[PDB]
Amino acid sequence: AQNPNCNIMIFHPTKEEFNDFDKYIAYMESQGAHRAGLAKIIPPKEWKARETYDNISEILIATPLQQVASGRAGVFTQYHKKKKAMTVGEYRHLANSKKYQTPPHQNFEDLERKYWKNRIYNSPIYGADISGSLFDENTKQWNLGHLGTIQDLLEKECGVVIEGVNTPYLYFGMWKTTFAWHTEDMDLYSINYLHLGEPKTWYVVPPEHGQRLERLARELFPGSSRGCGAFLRHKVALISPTVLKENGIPFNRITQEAGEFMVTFPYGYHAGFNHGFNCAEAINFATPRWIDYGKMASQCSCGEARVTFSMDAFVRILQPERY
Amino acid sequence: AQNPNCNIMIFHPTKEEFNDFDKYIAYMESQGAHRAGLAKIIPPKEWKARETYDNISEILIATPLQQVASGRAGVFTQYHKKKKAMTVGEYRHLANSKKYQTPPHQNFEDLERKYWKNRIYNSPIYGADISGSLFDENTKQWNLGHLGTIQDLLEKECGVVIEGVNTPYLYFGMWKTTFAWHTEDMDLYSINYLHLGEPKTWYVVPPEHGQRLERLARELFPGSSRGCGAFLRHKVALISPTVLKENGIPFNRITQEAGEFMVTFPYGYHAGFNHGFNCAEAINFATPRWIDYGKMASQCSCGEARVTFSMDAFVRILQPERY
Ligand SMILES: Cc1ccccc1S(N)(=O)=O
Ligand SMILES: Cc1ccccc1S(N)(=O)=O
Ligand SMILES: Cc1ccccc1S(N)(=O)=O
Ligand SMILES: Cc1ccccc1S(N)(=O)=O
Ligand SMILES: Cc1ccccc1S(N)(=O)=O
Ligand SMILES: Cc1ccccc1S(N)(=O)=O
Ligand SMILES: O=C(O)CNC(=O)C(=O)O
Ligand SMILES: O=C(O)CNC(=O)C(=O)O
Ligand code: NI
Ligand code: NI
Ligand SMILES: [Zn+2]
Ligand SMILES: [Zn+2]
Repeated sequence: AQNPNCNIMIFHPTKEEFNDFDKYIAYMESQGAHRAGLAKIIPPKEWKARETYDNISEILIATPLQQVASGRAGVFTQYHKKKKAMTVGEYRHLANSKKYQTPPHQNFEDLERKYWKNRIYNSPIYGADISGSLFDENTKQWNLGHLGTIQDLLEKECGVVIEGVNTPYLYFGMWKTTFAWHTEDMDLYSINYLHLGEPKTWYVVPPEHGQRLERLARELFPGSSRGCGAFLRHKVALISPTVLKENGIPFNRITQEAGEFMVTFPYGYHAGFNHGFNCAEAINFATPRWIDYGKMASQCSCGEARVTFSMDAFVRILQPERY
Repeated sequence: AQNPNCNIMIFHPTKEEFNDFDKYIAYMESQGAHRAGLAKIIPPKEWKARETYDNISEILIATPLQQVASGRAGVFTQYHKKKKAMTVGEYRHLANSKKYQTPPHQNFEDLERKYWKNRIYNSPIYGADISGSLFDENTKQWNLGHLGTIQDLLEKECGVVIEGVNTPYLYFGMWKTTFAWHTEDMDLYSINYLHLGEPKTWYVVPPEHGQRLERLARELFPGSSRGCGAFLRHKVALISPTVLKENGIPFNRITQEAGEFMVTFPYGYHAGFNHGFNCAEAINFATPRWIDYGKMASQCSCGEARVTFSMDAFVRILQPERY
């Protein structure tokens, strides 16, 4: 079996290899990439997402989210307090202000130490889940707004036609902005391109060990666990790498820089944080191997987790009992 | 000037001409097609939207709308009463039931007579505005889910990058289901493909005469007009061809059949009805010529008209005062 220790793999496709998205995902999996839950793809040097990022300041963040923490430094939840609308230009200025800017630090490791030591004592503002794309329409390869849809994948694999659409989201981040431990809706894949700015650090649990993280989460967030059988779907819980090591949870970490893609694989739990002002674009996608994971995916039914309209059809066809 | 009487033109592109969407729209306008407000495009015989429509019965209509009329036979409003969810298979069966099925009739003209005589005395159920597509992903030409986005058009023309996305909608219709007099959001173009089933009859006012229809509508719906300076944006008002002729409003009519595209042009008011069970797919799009119309488009501010999240950026950039 390939990649038995479930390490995060890094790929450097040639421009020829970069012409067929589906084929390259399948290639990565033939090398065992999916066992980690996360892979990095560095695009060929000839490729570009767009010409420049010079005219993006007028994009609106209609509902910036202030991420307020509760708990202890290595085990906490965050809730999202809605703030008034601001443009990306205004958001960038805020990110770079004395109150919110990245502190002096020696390297990625020093910054990681500072994040887990001090995250809970601040409430950074995140521009998340903004429907849109920054890929040039003329960018024909790995354009996250031009991928085959999950609805068409399900139709190709299972022969059923369903309603729903599948479009990218933009994420504007600043120092300490955080994504909580989660898998994707319906345990789909995701792909994430860091367009511009400071890095994003990722933590990931191998899909074959996801239930170990779930069991620890139930122990560490007992009230939340009693409230919902799938509360990690709420996307509010954080657990530090030190606490993961203390509890024997297998995981890996890697830092994504501007110009790089990350792919998360079905049922690969991930979490992380931004180093400073940045902009990422992400979308869910599927492959034939996803179907079995979609059939088995946990669901939140307590009402907290937001459901997209497109998720309805997934549950209806793949999980009719639970529907 | 081409097409000075503002007639609806019908186009028969060759398979070679069908390879460049933007170029063919520009060609149609060079022949004066836009002056009518509406054009028909019959695709080349070699083209197909998808292989078959055999497996569409499991699509869900989450919120079927019962279209209840008030007023007189030739001048009425309709409101949409929400019904419980049903599949397309269930909807088709309902459409074909004795209560809702198309009556015996001699031709399109006889059916049109019956529609305007009797529409208000029934309340047909419409499956409208369902996000999704029935184009095969392998259909590369005139695939309504693969068009250049309006956001990218605005960026190409004006140099500003904005948030927002632009995806198709499905419409499942039955006898007497009705679309009220309207122009598109931000006076955009629309394109509509009739995938399957019975015809759709369209009425259209030339864009250069749109204000004539507005003035008549203010006279015929006086309470609505007092409530909102752009109440046709509510998409609830119907006026018959007989009443249009009585009031000297220039208009044309045409019937769309399965396998045919219709394009509506900026500020071309249109209305119409379905002949029996059918399924259409539609999406808005833009061209360089649209920008001037978008800048001038009326807006509903009374709160009735539904606004998509994507419309925000259009108003913000093209109409900053009104924003
Ligand atoms: C093969 C190689 C080489 C250097 C770094 C990483 C890899 S990989 N693709 O992560 O196994
Ligand atoms: C950028 C480029 C250039 C030439 C051939 C192929 C590509 S790519 N990497 O497949 O988009
Ligand atoms: C113990 C250790 C050390 C470094 C990285 C990851 C681990 S573990 N085994 O995944 O908890
Ligand atoms: C030229 C032609 C011919 C027959 C019917 C319609 C037309 S058109 N394209 O509507 O002018
Ligand atoms: C269907 C077809 C076939 C051959 C060439 C071009 C086409 S089309 N009409 O441009 O999709
Ligand atoms: C009078 C008439 C007759 C047939 C179609 C259209 C009209 S008109 N002139 O558009 O109101
Ligand atoms: O970038 C973020 O803030 C979170 N992204 C993801 O969880 C993802 O791409 O799957
Ligand atoms: O088909 C309908 O019910 C209404 N369609 C439109 O108004 C359109 O395509 O612009
Ligand atoms: Ni994710
Ligand atoms: Ni319309
Ligand atoms: Zn829940
Ligand atoms: Zn209004």
